[PDB]
Amino acid sequence: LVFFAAXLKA
Amino acid sequence: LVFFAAXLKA
Amino acid sequence: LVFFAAXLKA
Amino acid sequence: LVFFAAXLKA
Repeated sequence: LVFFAAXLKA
Repeated sequence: LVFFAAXLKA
Repeated sequence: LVFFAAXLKA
Repeated sequence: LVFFAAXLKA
């Protein structure tokens, strides 16, 4: 999973 | 939250 | 996968 | 990122 909310887990 | 995992929750 | 960073794919 | 998939990366 790519996540951003201001920064991978995919 | 902006996410991508294959597409806003922020 | 349950995810949160501000919101399931598990 | 707070996550749970059974346990922070944020």
